[PDB]
Amino acid sequence: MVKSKIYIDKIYWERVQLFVEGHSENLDLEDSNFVLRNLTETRTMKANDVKIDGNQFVCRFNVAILDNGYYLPEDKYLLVNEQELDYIAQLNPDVINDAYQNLKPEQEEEYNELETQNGKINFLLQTYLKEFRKKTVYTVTPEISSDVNEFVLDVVVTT
Repeated sequence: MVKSKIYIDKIYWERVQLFVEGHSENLDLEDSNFVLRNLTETRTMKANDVKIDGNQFVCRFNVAILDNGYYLPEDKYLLVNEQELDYIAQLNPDVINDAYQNLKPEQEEEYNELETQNGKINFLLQTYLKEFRKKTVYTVTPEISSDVNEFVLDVVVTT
């Protein structure tokens, strides 16, 4: 009934392993290839593992080694299923709700002063930020990139 689509249902980390759970609508995943692709499409990194159960998928990316034993480079990445077409993963609203349900008290107090839909969405996605310290700080934060109108992972490296 709906156009072929890929959705992200949940994002979480097990230390340096990034997991993305989701599902497709009107799209067989049997010959799918899930990748992170940067905004300019000059770099594509395949998932280290993909498990498919019917229309459900779970992707694992070992972010510490995706670049030939080094960490995923600083960039903005889309999650793409590369089949007959390239299907860019869409965020399921569940991800937004889960962020809201897990706000901490100080976060909740700041969130409650927000007045715009876009501000609320941006705030909630930013609570997913994951930071590694090795002093180099490596942060991975999801967002809706307004320019290309897509969910992305923003990877930023700081000293």
